[PDB]
Amino acid sequence: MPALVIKTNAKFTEEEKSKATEELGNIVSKVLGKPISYVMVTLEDGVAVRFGGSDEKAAFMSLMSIGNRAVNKRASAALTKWFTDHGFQGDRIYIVFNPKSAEDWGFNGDTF
Amino acid sequence: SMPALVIKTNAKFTEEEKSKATEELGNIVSKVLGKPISYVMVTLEDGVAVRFGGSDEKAAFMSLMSIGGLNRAVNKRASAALTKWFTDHGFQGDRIYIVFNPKSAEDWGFNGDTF
Amino acid sequence: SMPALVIKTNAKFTEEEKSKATEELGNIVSKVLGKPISYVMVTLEDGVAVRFGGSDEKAAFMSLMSIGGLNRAVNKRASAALTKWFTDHGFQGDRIYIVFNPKSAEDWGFNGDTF
Repeated sequence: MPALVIKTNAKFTEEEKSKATEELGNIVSKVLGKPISYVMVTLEDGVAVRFGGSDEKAAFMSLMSIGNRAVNKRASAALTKWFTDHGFQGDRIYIVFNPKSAEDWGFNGDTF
Repeated sequence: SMPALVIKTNAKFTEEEKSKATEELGNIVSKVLGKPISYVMVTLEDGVAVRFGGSDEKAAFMSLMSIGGLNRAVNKRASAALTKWFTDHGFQGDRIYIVFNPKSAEDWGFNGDTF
Repeated sequence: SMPALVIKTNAKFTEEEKSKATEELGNIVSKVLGKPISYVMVTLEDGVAVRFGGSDEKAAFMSLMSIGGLNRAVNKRASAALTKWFTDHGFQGDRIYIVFNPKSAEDWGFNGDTF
């Protein structure tokens, strides 16, 4: 099951945040080959961000999935496109990939 | 060697409710991990936009980091005890997400020094 | 080789204090890590419920991610330099908790591409 954690200094409305987690979650499902059921998306807006010395609009992202280099390039491009289509500049978008193991994952009070 | 629990959720808590939660969740981590009750760092972020399984219904994402001390047996006990806290406080156990991140001694800092 | 610093704290900052803080803390990361400020990313979330050592007194949790470039030798200088900022800005040094998490080149993304 993949997880996407997003921090940004942009301010979103509740409607914008709800739509965003839906669209970004659907992007993760398509690129990663998992059903939408397994996708967890977290969005924290209005956090103080400084990237390259500037506090201009920016976004930081971490993607955790239970089990590569090929997919990460594809994931990087698809997630960035959403932000560039919503007022962001592609050089202010930052993604970190952290794949994890089954025993290090919990759900419904049990591991895998 | 103090473990850390980082919690993000879309539920809305009052200030008193957040205060009780960090104490209770922290005490749970300490008991299961065999660490003293005090020696535990807990972070709780409420009111964050969360979507799990397509739904933005009440959900919680958690990361538990400990320098070692996270084998498969302990993780199952911690997952169960933490989930019990959430199911006892209005959550559904299938909306609770836990990640375990074992780490190294040189990769952990406290009081300006690593271990 | 861009570094990333993620900060959670229960202290309350004005917008100006947060703005000064991301600049000062970022410059520290650039200094300790030997990288230019152009490649440095800093995120600061204040007013999060934090309990460290049983107390909800002012405390801070930090994660520092760098593509390699993190031996224990740097980790101690980074831990000390980062802690000094907090002890100089109203925090107690034994309430400051830092995680170092080096990641691999294939595990890092920017501008739609990995390294």
